[PDB]
Amino acid sequence: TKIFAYAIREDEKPFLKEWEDAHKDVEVEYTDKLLTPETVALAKGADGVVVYQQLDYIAETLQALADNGITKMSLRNVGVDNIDMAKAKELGFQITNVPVYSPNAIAEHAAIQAARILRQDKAMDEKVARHDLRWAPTIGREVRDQVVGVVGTGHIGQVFMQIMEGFGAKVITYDIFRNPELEKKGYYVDSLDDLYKQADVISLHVPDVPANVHMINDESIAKMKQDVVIVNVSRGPLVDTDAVIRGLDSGKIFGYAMDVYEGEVGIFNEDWEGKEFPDARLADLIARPNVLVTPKTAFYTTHAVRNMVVKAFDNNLELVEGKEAETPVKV
Amino acid sequence: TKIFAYAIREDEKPFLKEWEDAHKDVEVEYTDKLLTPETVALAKGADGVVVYQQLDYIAETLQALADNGITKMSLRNVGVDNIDMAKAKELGFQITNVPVYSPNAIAEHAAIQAARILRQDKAMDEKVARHDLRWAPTIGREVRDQVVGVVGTGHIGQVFMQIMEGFGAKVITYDIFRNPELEKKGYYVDSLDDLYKQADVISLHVPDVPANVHMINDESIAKMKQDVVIVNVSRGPLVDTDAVIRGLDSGKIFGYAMDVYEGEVGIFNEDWEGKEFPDARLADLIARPNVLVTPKTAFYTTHAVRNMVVKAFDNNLELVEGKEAETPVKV
Repeated sequence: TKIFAYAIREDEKPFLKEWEDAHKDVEVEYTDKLLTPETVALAKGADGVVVYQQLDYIAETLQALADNGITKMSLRNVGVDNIDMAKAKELGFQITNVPVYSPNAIAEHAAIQAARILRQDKAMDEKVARHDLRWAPTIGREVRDQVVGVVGTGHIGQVFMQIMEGFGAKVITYDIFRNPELEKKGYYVDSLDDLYKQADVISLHVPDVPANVHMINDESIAKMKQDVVIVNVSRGPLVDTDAVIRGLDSGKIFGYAMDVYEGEVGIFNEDWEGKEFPDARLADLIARPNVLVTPKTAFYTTHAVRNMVVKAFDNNLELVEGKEAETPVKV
Repeated sequence: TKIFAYAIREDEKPFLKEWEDAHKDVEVEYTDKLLTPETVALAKGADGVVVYQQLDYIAETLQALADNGITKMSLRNVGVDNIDMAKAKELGFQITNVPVYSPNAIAEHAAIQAARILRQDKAMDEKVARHDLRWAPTIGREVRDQVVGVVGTGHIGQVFMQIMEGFGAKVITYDIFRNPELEKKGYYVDSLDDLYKQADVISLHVPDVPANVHMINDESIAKMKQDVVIVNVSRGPLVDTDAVIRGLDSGKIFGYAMDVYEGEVGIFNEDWEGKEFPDARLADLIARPNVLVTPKTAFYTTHAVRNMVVKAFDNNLELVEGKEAETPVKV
């Protein structure tokens, strides 16, 4: 039994070893290269492949794999949108993914960034790096003094609620779908506008379905509290970036933490150092003293990455052994 | 009744307003100037003064206060080492301070810095600032994946324990005088050596007493776990700075958060920007990617500052009205 992996990172190696040590009867080989029509031959002789990439799984690429005896493909990540599904089904592909790996990775990133914005930690760091070691007038706002509003009460939103309550903050929440247990405990406000009215901090944990696109805009920022702190580690399109920049410029919004950005595709996770930066608006946000930009790294922890590796291999071995996959994808 | 205050900052004004509104019978006036022999005159007519400064309260300054009818002095801060006590006693002075203002201020700073070092947030920020938006290989460590060791279980230590537990970390502690409830709950280890062997994160919440001088040193760091994260928002002298630098340089210590620094007095809380910096070791610590230096700002939050203002005014009013002051200083 053999499994070939693509796009393996240094940081994924320890977990690959851990899976190997637990499945000594299975041969595992890999490369750091992406899966293309040219790299498909590296899989020749394997029973299935483990992949992870933004580079599309094109028809050509799926054909190259089929031609090399591969019809079992297990993704380490969540999204299956860059796969030619027609071709895959044409070829009899069985595809799996890793939908869940660490809600805490994302919730912790949201909490840390929110707490830093409240503290004015970046303003302090910029002063200190320039050797202005005066603390005043860069005063912090304690997490425990805030009313924290959580938009979306799924797995990630609930871990964020737990972290904020650990700090002693008052936590309130809004979701169009009401978890009965959270409702019993009294976490839910009567409306989204009610959350905007009450919250000092707002963190988004909902999908960007059509109704949520640009939910953060001129009109909702005008409803929010003075000195509101906005956090978005969920999806780019949730936020009208120009509206948040107007809120920052006007002083209505105290700060903004963004791990996602409408316009991120082809920019985030690329090295622009020494090159001309593609997006002036993003470059400006990066440099603001009250904005924290990260390039969609909320997922990127060792707990998460271990689960992305181990779960994908487990699923791939399942396909190979004719066992029911744990987290199958619909092809 | 009249109370005159010195060295009033812009951030303290809101809380001085709040104290006034609750004590409409008292007249309050202030200056942003420090209290000196010549500014002492500003308090003539007042019954008490409210102060906060590093500039010594010399025999001349106390004499001049007494000459303007003031022998009742209320500090908004903690420290009383810059007071000429022999003269104060001679002049019949009554003095108060504010020893407690917000444990959370300090505990939250420790928790935020710790989380940041674990995440490698500063290394990511530096890449993003240079326009390298690739997340790998700057992988984060979740707080919930750590064993967090808390040295000192007084009020601050206990808030830090609460925050870290809210993240889902395992919390262990050490205190020479165990809190009975924490003891019940099994938090304590029997020796610092046990805490060092077990902890991924160590945060110091103990005073600067003789037995704790240079408690973090080459020997204790050799006992610590590989990739230990060290946090000190307590007192400079707890830590042998060069021993931490050696641990950082060897890669033993994953990162260090310091809000205090042996030999920081005269350097911290001064502006050296565009000027010559007096400490090359500190300049290097400020600029390391896995070190977060803050200039004794753990106290500096709106909750803390509000309490420094209000408790100072309360204590002065008590002196003035002949009541037993809440937190008097032995003169």
